[PDB]
This record gives sequence, structure tokens and C-alpha cells, in this order.
Amino acid sequence: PIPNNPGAGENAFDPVFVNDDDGYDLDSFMIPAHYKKYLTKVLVPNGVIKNRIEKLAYDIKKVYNNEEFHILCLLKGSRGFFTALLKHLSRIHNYSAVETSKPLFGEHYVRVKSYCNDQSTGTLEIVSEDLSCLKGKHVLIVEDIIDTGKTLVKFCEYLKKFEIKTVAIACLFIKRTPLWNGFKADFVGFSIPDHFVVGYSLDYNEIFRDLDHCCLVNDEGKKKYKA
Amino acid sequence: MPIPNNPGAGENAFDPVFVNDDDGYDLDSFMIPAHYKKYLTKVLVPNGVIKNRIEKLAYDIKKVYNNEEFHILCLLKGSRGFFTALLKHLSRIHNYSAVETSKPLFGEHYVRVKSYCNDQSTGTLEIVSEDLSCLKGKHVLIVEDIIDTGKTLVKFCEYLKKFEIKTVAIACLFIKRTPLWNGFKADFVGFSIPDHFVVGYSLDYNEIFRDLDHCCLVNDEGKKKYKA
Amino acid sequence: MPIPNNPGAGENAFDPVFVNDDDGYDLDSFMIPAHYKKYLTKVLVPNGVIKNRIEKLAYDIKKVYNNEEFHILCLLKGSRGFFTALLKHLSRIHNYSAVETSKPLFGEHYVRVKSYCNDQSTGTLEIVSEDLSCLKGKHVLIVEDIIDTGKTLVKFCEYLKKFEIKTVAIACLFIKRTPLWNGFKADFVGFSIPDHFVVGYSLDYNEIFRDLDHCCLVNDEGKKKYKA
Amino acid sequence: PIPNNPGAGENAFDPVFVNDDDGYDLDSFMIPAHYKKYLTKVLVPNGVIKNRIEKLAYDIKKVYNNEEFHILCLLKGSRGFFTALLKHLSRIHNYSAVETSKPLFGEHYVRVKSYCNDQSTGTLEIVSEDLSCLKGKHVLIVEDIIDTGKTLVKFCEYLKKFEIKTVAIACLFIKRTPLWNGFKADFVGFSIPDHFVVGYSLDYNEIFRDLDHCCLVNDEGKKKYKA
Ligand SMILES: O=c1[nH]cnc2c(CN[C@H](CO)CCP(=O)(O)O)c[nH]c12
Ligand SMILES: O=c1[nH]cnc2c(CN[C@H](CO)CCP(=O)(O)O)c[nH]c12
Ligand SMILES: O=c1[nH]cnc2c(CN[C@H](CO)CCP(=O)(O)O)c[nH]c12
Ligand SMILES: O=c1[nH]cnc2c(CN[C@H](CO)CCP(=O)(O)O)c[nH]c12
Ligand SMILES: [Mg+2]
Ligand SMILES: [Mg+2]
Ligand SMILES: [Mg+2]
Ligand SMILES: [Mg+2]
Repeated sequence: PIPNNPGAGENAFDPVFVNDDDGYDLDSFMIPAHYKKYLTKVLVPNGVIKNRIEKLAYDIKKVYNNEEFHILCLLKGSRGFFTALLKHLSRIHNYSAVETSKPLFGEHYVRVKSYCNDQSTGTLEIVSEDLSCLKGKHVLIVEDIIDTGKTLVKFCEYLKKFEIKTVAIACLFIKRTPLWNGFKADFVGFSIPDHFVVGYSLDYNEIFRDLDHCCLVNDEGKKKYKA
Repeated sequence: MPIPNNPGAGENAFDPVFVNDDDGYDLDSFMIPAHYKKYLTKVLVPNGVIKNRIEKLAYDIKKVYNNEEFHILCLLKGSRGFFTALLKHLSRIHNYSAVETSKPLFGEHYVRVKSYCNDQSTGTLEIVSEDLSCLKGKHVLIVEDIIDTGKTLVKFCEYLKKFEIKTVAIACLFIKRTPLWNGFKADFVGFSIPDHFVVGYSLDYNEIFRDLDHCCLVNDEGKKKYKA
Repeated sequence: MPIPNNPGAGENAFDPVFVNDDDGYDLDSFMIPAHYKKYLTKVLVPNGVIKNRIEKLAYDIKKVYNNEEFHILCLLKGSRGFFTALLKHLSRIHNYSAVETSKPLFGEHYVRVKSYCNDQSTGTLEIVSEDLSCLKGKHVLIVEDIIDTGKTLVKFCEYLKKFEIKTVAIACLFIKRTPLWNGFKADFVGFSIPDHFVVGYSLDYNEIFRDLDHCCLVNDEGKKKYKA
Repeated sequence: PIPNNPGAGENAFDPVFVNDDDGYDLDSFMIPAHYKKYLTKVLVPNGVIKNRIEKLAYDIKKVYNNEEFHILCLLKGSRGFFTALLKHLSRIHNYSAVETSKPLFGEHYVRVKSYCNDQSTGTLEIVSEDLSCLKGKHVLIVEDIIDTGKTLVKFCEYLKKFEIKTVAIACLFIKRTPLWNGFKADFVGFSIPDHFVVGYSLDYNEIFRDLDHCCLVNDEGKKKYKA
């Protein structure tokens, strides 16, 4: 059953649970030398993220089977997630494809913006191609992280206007924060503790998007790169 | 060594890999999605060679920019794959040689640009509107998948200029030897390719084939099948 | 569809990718280790294309063996890279389509074999002795990096036969169009290449160049520099 | 300083510590469907292993700098480790190389065998090319795992005969078992709990070498594939 109750996560499998004290020393992995003073520890290594995304793609493929759906990348932060997910989905679909098979997905990009420093401004700006191209489509939203859940409640509310057939959510990280509004995704990678994470395309003020691993920015990093 | 700032002149550009008119590989030489075979004539550039060439391209870029902050601008949707592999190699190269005193090399931007229907330019370019004044006084590197007619870049560079950017240089994965070409050159260029419409590595025919790993030629049956 | 069992005849083998006499790329098209440039003339087959072709080769192998247990035999040292990429793609392909009732596809074996000094065969083959009776009554797939003179395989297949194996088939990454060739054919073959001594992708000149990612031609200066 | 006191690990950095209760559900990652009944959980995902090996290669490169050394792959189980380590070492060395630079390493293969089912037989068989080629060389031994430490004490004892200049050890896993003889490596990936692991080239009776992740074989798997 293709999901279609955004925020409920009706039949979602549990994420990898990342505990409050989980993670690794900066010296356990490769870290850009200059980034090292601004990071407290590695939370989730690049490699686990890729391994986990692979399974998500499989989970997704198993739900949609062969139904055409349309993947929306919520830019800029979900870019890493989205490229990884696409890679894996294509390989899984195309490895099992026969001569009579069909293409599986279309791809679309929406820039979504709300954060200043480490907090939501509680407002939301969006820029995309005209979303009327989604009318009557199965749509899969790909979001790097769910934090307050404001981005998605607000974004999914906007999507209701355009007569989309189904809306489902894939999320890489979900943060256990008391600021969360209850928005659950339908496919979820990791549940993480309440700290601001950078890397794997996630930023603090346009910095760290290039960091391979998901890490916790320390206070000095937050101060140095404050808006 | 200087940062390019003559968009379209490619003043000091290295030669791309030249792909001859007869170059290519049979579909059965490589992995090809089963349903796609009947719509392709051949593999023009394998995924792996594309990736190895993006790697060198990123090294060229780093040899020009050095440690100078620049802003990388992705022309969606077709440049995604190119842009992705480029970020990956640039970061590794920049971050491998980085020292504790170093700083990040680039910012990343996305503009969606559209002009094709089937295998031809409509001659009009749709630019999805975003305020680009964050780029005022910045070095910008445009990342484009392909130069064909050159219309996309001629028009987009006019647009960009109005934002009072410091410099504009162009990274292009493919450049097509078509008579339609208006003469727009890139400053870093992956391959020079024969005049055939290509799909794969994020390049589509009517939203189809983007997921195809290799750069291949769509055949006429596929062009008719997927006509808009 | 049947398991090959005529070592050297390549009875039903698919055609390899043909690399023409003039095929290749300039060293500056790809990443090349700085100290290696002066010893190479050109890139013959980029790393990425090698990898894409091993992928298809593994698919061919799986289309022949299906779910039948077989034993993969790595001819060290030069076949390591080839063997590695082959294991990777075979497992993914086998394990992606696997069901809960499935079983593993293959075992993996290693024999070290040696016969070259500089760029020529000594005409005598050193086989590092191991008891291979674990292979009695088994399908064995030999993985060899290159067929040149064909001496390695002719001799090694004689050796292997004494162990009373069920079948012997050959996977070869490269096969060289040299007049020295004794006619030994493989059953799965990656590329047919011109008659030049090649290095990279685990293939050496006197233990040098194995780490080089691309298959390139060593020049005469490098052959003289590293002469034994 | 190139290490040269095999078993002491004189100046070794601490490994990633993998706790007794650490790991992931089989359903968190891709697992060959048929292997799933024979595995209790994932211990260390493929991706963390690769990320960790990358840093080891860096650690190694930093010690040897530009001195020629010779890498010995202890077959069959250390194959995955060895190929990963080589990949990363070459890229790190060749990325920083200049025109006047030199090749960094030679490579050699030694088959070492001692286990039956999940235990050492307390004997050791070895097959390699003539190790006299190591005379006067810096040698780096690459071993997938240290368990009883019998393989390496015995192997390093054999190497003393051949006038090797230096012997250093790189190890991917070290198991916290009371059966351990005290042999420490000089470069170490992970400290792991006391269970028999499979995957990433590590087997139980030639099975599981192809499993991407490092996992704990369950009792049913041990029984099914008993010698
Ligand atoms: O821990 C973090 N790190 C980096 N970026 C973010 C963001 C910003 N980006 C998120 C959408 O891409 C906001 C999700 P919302 O509206 O539910 O808080 C939130 N949390 C973090
Ligand atoms: O051969 C092709 N294959 C697939 N897509 C395209 C496109 C569509 N996209 C190009 C910008 O990304 C148009 C470039 P222009 O304006 O210079 O002709 C052009 N040629 C090809
Ligand atoms: O062009 C080359 N480059 C590098 N190494 C080799 C070798 C060495 N190794 C080959 C077996 O792996 C010899 C194959 P044979 O006995 O059929 O000539 C042969 N040709 C080349
Ligand atoms: O947990 C495990 N899993 C798989 N294989 C092994 C082996 C077998 N292989 C090791 C050398 O490659 C033995 C190391 P030693 O002599 O110190 O016990 C030991 N432990 C394990
Ligand atoms: Mg952000
Ligand atoms: Mg297009
Ligand atoms: Mg050789
Ligand atoms: Mg074993």
C-alpha cells in the first residue's frame, strides 16, 4: 500500500536508533583537518548512512513495486540523501528489471528554507518548478531531517492544493527533540539525539555541507559561523 | 592559472577527451537496463569513464581556484549527476590536502533551467526565479551537463551578469559537435561528442533515461515511443 | 548456457570490447600519479571502463552458472584487482536476486603463479604449491588478468587437470593481439588490446605500477629505469 | 618511527571500541535473504569498516611517510581488509605525490590457516611465495582479526628467520576474549565483543565471506555449516 497520510507514518518501519551517548572520536575517521576544531564527535559515519539509505531504497522499491512515482528533493540539505537514494533505487529496480519493465521514477527539486544558525525561524520560503506537474502523481518527498516538523507540515499543506494522487515521506534523520510537532515520515533512516548535526549535506550557515560524516558541531563552531 | 572571466570564450580551456564519430560500444559490452535496450543504439561514454574524467576536471578546477572561495552553480535537472560527482571529487581533493588553518573551498547553488521538448531546443529558456544576490561579488562556476546549441548558456550568462557577480566560469561535461552550435565555449570541458542526441547520466528524453548509468544514443524508436 | 569445459577453446565465448591499435587517451585526460607520468605513454583503458566491463562479465558468468555452486580461482598477483571487482559484482548480482531458500554461489581460491621478468615471459612457470584436492569434482572458474603468450594458462590448466576437477572455465580481463600468442582462448573476456606491454590495475613491470588505477602503456624510459 | 616489536603495539592508537551490546537489527540493512536465518545481528556495517580502514591507511601513511614497505595479505580472511587498505593508501599517497615522488609499497600474499568451525585448532598451516624476498624490507602484516593471537605469534616467530628489517602489524578487528595471548597490533580498526563474526571476508567454514557486513552467526548457522 502506497502511503498517503503525510505526518502519520501509518505503517513505517522503525529507524536505526542512535542512542544519546552514541558516536565516535574525531580521530577514528577521516575529517577535514580545518573542520576538526569545530566538531565535538562523529555521530553517524558516512558509510552507515550509505548502507542505511540502501535499505531504504529497497523498502521503497518494495512498497511501490512498479508504480510510477515522483521524487522531490528538498534542497539544499537533502541533496546527499537524495543522490544516494536514487543510486540505490535505480540499481535495485534495474537489476530486477525485465525487457517488458518500465522506468520507475521522475525527479524534481524544491528549495525549502527556514533555519538561522541552529534554529527554525518559524517561517518558510520555497522555490521550485511549477508543482502542477505533480497533479495525479504518486509523490515521494525526500527530506534530510525532521526536527520541529514545521518544514513538512507546512510544505505538505501547500501540496494539497495541487490534486496530487499520493504523498509519502522519506526522511534520513529524525531528531528526538521536545520541539517536535509529531510529524512522522513513512521511511526513516535514523532516530538521533537532540543536538545540531552537520555533514552529509546538512549545514550550519552554508558551512560543513561537504563533511562526509554526520557530526555534532561544537559551541565554538556555532559561534565562529554565527549569521 | 587565472580565474576565467570571459563566459563563452573558454580562453585558456584544456582540450576535452575527443569522442570520434565512430566511437562507442555495443550495448552487450556493459550493464544496460533490460527495458532500455530496445530504445538505444549504443553506449557512447561508459559511466566509469565519465566518473574518471569528472575527477580530472575537479583537479583542473582546483588548480585554477586554489584556496579562493568560489560558488558552484548547478543547472537542473540534467546537470545533477555531473554536479554530484564534481562535488565529491573536489571535496576529496580539497580536503585531502587541507591543513588545520584551511577553510572550506566552495558554496553550492541550484538553478532550474528548461528549454527542450523531445530532442530539440524550443529556442526559449525557462529560468526558475530565485534571488541570486547572495552571489554578488562572488566567483561563480556554472556546472552544465551539455552544450549543444549554446542557447542555454548564452541566455543564462546574460541573466547571471545582472546580479553583479565577480567572475563567471563554465564547467561542462559534454560539448556536442553540432552545426547548431552558436560558438559558446566552456572553461573546463569533459568530452567532445558527435552530433547524436544522448541520454543517461541525468540527461533525459522527455524525462526518460535519466537513471541510465552510461551516456548512450537514444534510437528513433525510443524518440517516437516517448514523443511528447 | 552450458558450463564451459574446454579450457583454451573458449567455445561459446562472447566477443570482448575491442580496443583498436590507435585507441587510448592522453595522460592529462585522467588522474595519473605525478611520479608515474614520465614512464607512461598513454592511458589505454580507464579504471572506470574496466570496472563497468567487469560488471557485465560477472553478469555473463551468472547467466552461465545460474545457482550452481562453483569455485573461483585467483591467479596472483596480477589478477587481484580484476578478481576483487569480479567478486563484488557477482555477489551483488547473486545476492540481489537471492531468495530465502537460496544458497551461496561460490568459493574463492588463490594460487600464485609467476613467469615474467621485465616485459617478457621466461618460458618457465613457477606455481606456488598448494593441495588443490578441495577442488576435486568441482566447477572451477580461473580468473586471469591477461592472456599474452598463453603460456601461463596452457601450463596451469595442465596442472589443474591432475586434481580431477569437474570443469575448467576461464575468465580473462585482457587478451593481447600479439604474434607470440599460442591460441589459448578464455570463455569470458573483457577487452582485446593492442600489442603493447601494459601496467596498472594490478599489472606490474618488475613489481612497479600495480597501484596505478588505469591500464596504461609503460614507455621505454620506464622499462629501462625499472629493468631487473 | 616505523614499528618493530611485533605483539607489543608500542605506540598504537586506540581502536574504535565496539561495546558488548552494540550492533543493529538485520532489518536495518541489506542482507542476502538466505543468510538472514543464520545471523543474529549486524555488528559493524560495511560502511563503517570502509570509513575506518580509510583512516588506518592515513595512520599508516603518516608513519611510513615515504619509506618503501611491503604489505602481506594473510589469506583468505584478510582479503577484504587488504583491498580496502590498498585502495585508500594508494589514493592518499598518490594524491599528495609530486613528480619526484616514489612508489610506496609492494604486495605479497600468504595463506594462513588454523580454524575449524569457530575455534582455533591450535596448529598452523602456511603457504606463500618464498619469503626470502622480504630480507632487508619493511614489512606490514595485514590480518583481518586477532583472536587467540596464535596465528601472529607463530607467524612472526617464523619471519624472524629471514632477516626482515622491520615487522609491523595492521589488524581490522581485535576480539576481547579471555583466550587472547596478549598479541597487540600496531594499527587496529575495532575492538569487538566475544562472539564469532562473519562477513567482510571472514568465514565460518568457507561460508559468509561474501556477506557485506560484519555479523554474528547464530547457533543454527554454526550447526548447519559444522565441518
Ligand atoms: O540538526 C540539524 N542540522 C542541520 N540542519 C538542520 C535543520 C534545517 N533543515 C530541515 C529541513 O531540511 C528543517 C526541518 P524542521 O522544519 O522540521 O526543523 C533542522 N535541524 C537540523
Ligand atoms: O544530446 C542531448 N541529450 C539530452 N539532453 C540534451 C539537451 C538539454 N539540456 C541542455 C542544457 O542542460 C541544452 C543545452 P543547449 O541550450 O546548449 O542546446 C541538449 N542536448 C542534449
Ligand atoms: O602486457 C602485460 N603487462 C603486464 N603484465 C603482463 C603479463 C604477466 N602475467 C601474465 C599472467 O598473469 C602472463 C600471461 P602469458 O603467460 O599468457 O603471457 C603478461 N603480459 C603482460
Ligand atoms: O570471529 C571470527 N570470525 C571469523 N574467523 C575468525 C578467526 C580465524 N582467522 C584468524 C586469522 O585470520 C585467526 C586469528 P587467531 O589465531 O589469533 O585466533 C578467528 N576468529 C574469528
Ligand atoms: Mg540548512
Ligand atoms: Mg532534458
Ligand atoms: Mg607481473
Ligand atoms: Mg576462516
